[PDB]
Amino acid sequence: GLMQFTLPVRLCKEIELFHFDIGPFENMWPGIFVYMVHRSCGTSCFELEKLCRFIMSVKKNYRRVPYHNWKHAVTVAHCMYAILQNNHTLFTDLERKGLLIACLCHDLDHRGFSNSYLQKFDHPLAALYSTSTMEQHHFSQTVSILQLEGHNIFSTLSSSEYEQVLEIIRKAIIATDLALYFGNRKQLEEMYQTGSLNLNNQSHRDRVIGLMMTACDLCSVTKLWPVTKLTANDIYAEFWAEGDEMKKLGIQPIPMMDRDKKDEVPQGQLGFYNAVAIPCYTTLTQILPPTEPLLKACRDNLSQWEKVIRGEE
Ligand SMILES: Cc1cnc(C[S@@](=O)c2nc3ccc4ncsc4c3[nH]2)c(C)c1OC(C)C
Ligand SMILES: [Mg+2]
Ligand SMILES: [Zn+2]
Repeated sequence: GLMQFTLPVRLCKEIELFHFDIGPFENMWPGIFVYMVHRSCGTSCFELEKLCRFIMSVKKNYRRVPYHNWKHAVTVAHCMYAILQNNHTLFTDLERKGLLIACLCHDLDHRGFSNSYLQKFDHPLAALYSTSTMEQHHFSQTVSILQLEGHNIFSTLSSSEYEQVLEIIRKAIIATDLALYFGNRKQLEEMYQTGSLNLNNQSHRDRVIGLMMTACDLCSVTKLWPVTKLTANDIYAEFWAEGDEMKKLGIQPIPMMDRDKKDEVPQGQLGFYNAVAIPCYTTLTQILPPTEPLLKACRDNLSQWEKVIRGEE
């Protein structure tokens, strides 16, 4: 109860910033997450024995893939922590509890392959879940881990609070299906511009939580340039392996996944920042003004990718 987690001074300071990198020491990531839960939620939100056993089961159910791994889970949870801390009064106690856990769990048991590859492969998960295939798997895995003896971190919530937090987590994890992001941001863009956006409207909150999840999930593009660039290597290592597996099924992959088109990466990154990243953090910065540093970081990184094309790096 009186047991805080405490980080070294550089981490204590930098963890509060949107662009914090969690570092290469895996054995500190659990404590970094607990630290974030304690400051974001309170030292009473979770029984420490049950939270620590939840964190270690979640870690075990992430695989050794180049990008969609345990480090990504903790990184995405840190971005969410930064959003919640800079927007203190806007979120309920249940939402703060649920969203950090949703981020930690959002890619549980990822295999390093897109929904599209599962469908073309004819993977069993694609028969069980026709859309948001991996994302429904991730939520399924989250529920399974919550139901292990000793792993129910939500046990001290009332019946209705428990149903509300699982519903927050489910929507939050489904929203990380990027195929749903485009329509979600268009709607939010319309509602903000016509003035109809209303954070007391549950269907509006859902949409805003949806965009926060996309923003945390894409946060690789909001780091300092050297983190952004080195993370892109891991992203393309998964994508190119998937492209290799498409070719094995006798399907030419899209250029994004074809390692034979490495050359076009800088131009592909431009389209991505223009089509997805910038619109995302722009609409988020309109709805949640204190998240502006993410939009500034993203634009800085667009400019770094522009310089790569121009041969300046
Ligand atoms: C953070 C991040 C960084 N990079 C990417 C890849 S996106 O930049 C991209 N789009 C294209 C289109 C054509 C193309 N030809 C050769 S590489 C390449 C591309 N890379 C994604 C998808 C990303 O987000 C995924 C995690 C969804
Ligand atoms: Mg995912
Ligand atoms: Zn993710």
